[PDB]
Amino acid sequence: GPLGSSTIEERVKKIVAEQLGVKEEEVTVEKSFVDDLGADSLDTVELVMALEEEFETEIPDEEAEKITTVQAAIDYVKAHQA
Repeated sequence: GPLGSSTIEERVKKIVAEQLGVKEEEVTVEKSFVDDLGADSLDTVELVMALEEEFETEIPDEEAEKITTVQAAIDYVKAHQA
């Protein structure tokens, strides 16, 4: 966002864009990491870790299995903040 302001949504979308090597603009909330954004097994392992670091949160491996979309990653991060 302007002058370094950024929402949880924008921060998830930037981390996903960086990790999966796609335009921030192709990272919409409806997107599947695997089916839409071409994440392989290693991409997903590293993406979990990049989200954990950005948001200073622990995503347990079995929660991480269910986070199949950009929307789920936003809702998980928002829930472990509020």
